[PDB]
Amino acid sequence: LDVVSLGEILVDMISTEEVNSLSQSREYTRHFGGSPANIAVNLSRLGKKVALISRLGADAFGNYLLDVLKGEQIITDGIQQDKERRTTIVYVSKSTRTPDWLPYREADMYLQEDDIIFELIKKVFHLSTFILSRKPARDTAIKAFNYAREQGKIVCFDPCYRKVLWPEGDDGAGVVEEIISRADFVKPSLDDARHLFGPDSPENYVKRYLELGVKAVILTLGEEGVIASDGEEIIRIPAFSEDGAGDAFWSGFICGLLDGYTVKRSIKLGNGVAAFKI
Amino acid sequence: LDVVSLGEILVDMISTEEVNSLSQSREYTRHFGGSPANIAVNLSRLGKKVALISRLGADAFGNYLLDVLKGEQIITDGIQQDKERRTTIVYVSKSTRTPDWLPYREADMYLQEDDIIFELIKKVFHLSTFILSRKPARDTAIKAFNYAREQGKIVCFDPCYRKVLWPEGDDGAGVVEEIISRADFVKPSLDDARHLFGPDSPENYVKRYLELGVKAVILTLGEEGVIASDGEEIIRIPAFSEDGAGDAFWSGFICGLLDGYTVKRSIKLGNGVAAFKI
Repeated sequence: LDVVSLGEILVDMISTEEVNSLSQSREYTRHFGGSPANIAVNLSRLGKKVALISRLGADAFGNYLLDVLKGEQIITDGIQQDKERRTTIVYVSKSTRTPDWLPYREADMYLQEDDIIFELIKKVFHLSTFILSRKPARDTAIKAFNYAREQGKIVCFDPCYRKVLWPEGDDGAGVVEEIISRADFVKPSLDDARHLFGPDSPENYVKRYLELGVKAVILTLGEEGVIASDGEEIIRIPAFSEDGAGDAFWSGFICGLLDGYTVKRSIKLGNGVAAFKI
Repeated sequence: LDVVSLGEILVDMISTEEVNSLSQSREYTRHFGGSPANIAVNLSRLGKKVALISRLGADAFGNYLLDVLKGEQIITDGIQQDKERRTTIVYVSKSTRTPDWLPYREADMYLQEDDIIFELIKKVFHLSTFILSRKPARDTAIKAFNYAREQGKIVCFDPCYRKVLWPEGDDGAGVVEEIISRADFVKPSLDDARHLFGPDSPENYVKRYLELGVKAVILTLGEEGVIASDGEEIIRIPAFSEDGAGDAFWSGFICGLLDGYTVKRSIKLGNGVAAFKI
C-alpha cells in the first residue's frame, strides 16, 4: 500500500582490514544488503507498508535474506526464489581509501514479470540503477518503471550508474538517462554525477534538470549536505557545511510522504543517523 | 618436471560458528583452496617441481590465489585467467553436527585445452573428481587424463564422487568408475566409497580393485588409518587403531616418488600434520 521498491537484494561480504587489494582481505562478515532492500527495511522501521521486488536464490543466503525480510515485516509477495541460481553476493573492502568490490551476480539479475498489481496498491515506487545494468532483470525493471508512471505513481530513481556493471555493447548512460528524464525525483551523488556527466560541472551537474530529469533532483555532496532543485530554484541544505547513507536519507525523504513539501529532504537528512541508537 | 596436478583452484570461505545451517554463519575467513591446488602447494613445500592446471577468474580472488601460487613456487604456466568469469568459491561450515557447503562455481569449470606438454615434461599426473562433475572442464580433464596415460605417466585419481556436483542427466558414477579403472592409484575414503558403492561393504569396498581400479587403492578410514591393496594382499596400516587430511597424505604418498615401494603410503601418513606431533 505505501511503497514498492524494485531492484537487487543480496548479501554483502564485508572486510574492514586495511589492505591494498581485496585479494588481501581474509576476514569477512555477512550482511543483509541491496540498496532497494535497505530502503525497504528502513521504511518498514519508520513504520510504512513496503514491498520489495527482488530475486534471490533458494539457498542459505536467500533464506537468510528472507528471514530478515520477514522479521522486518516487509511484504514479500513480489519476492522470487530462484530454484536454480545462487543468491547474488557482493564482496566489499570498505575504507576511506580502498574499497574494491567484487560482484557475484546471479539471481538478482533474473527478476521476472509477475506482480505489477503491487504498484497500483502502492503510493511510491522506487527503482535503482544496479538492477538495470544486466539484460534479463533490466527489462522487467523498466517495464515496472513505465507501469508505475502509467498508474500515476510517484517514481523515485537512484541514478547510481557505474559502467563495470554493464555489458560492453549496451549504452548504459542513455538508459539511466532515458529514465532520469521520466522520473520525479533522483538522488545522484557527486560520484554518480562524475560517472554519468564526467567532471564537466562541480554542482552544475544539477543542470541535468534539463537532462530531462523533470520533477526535481537532490544532489548529495557527501560531507557537505545536499543541493536540490526543481529548476525554479537551487537549494543547499545545510548552509553551514559543518552543520554515504543515501538509503537512510532516501527512506526518510520517501517517508516524507506522511506530510508534504520536499522539505522532506531535511526530514530525510535527520534520518541519516549513521550514528548508533537504533 | 615432477608433478602435474589438474583440477579446481578456488577460495574457501569458512565459518567455524557452531550453527544449524550455513544460513546462520556470520563470520567467514578467506582461504586458499582446491584439493589439486593444496596438493600442489604441499608437494612444492616438500620441495618437488609441480604444475597446477586450473582456471580462475581475473579478479581479487584469482589474483590472491595466484600470489600464493607464485609465492609457493608452483609452476603456473598451465594456469588460466578467465577474463570474464569469477573465481570459483565454496562456502563451508565445519560447524555443528550440522555441516553444509555452498559452491559458487564459475571459472574452475571452464578449463580449456592448452598445455598437454606439461605432462610429458612431468612424472606424476594427479586428477580430482570435482573437476569432472561439470560439462566444459570435465572434457579437458579426461582428455588430459588419457594423454597422461598414453605418455606412460603415473596417474593418481581421487574418486571423491558426490552427486550434487553433477547435472541431473549425466551418469556421474560411471564416469568416476570409467577412470578408476584406468588409473594406477586411488584414494577413496569411506564416504567417497559409500557414495559410489552404497553401504554394500564395510571394507570390502576395496573389492573395487575389481572395479577395474587396477593398480592399487589405498582406502582411508579417517580416524583408523588406511587399507591398501594391489589385489594380491590387503594391508591395514596402523595395526593399532590408536597409533581428513588427504591432500597432505596424498602429497606425502606422491612424494614417495623420491624412493620406492608403496610404503610411500606410510611416508604420506607421517606427512599429514594436523595439530598433533610433528
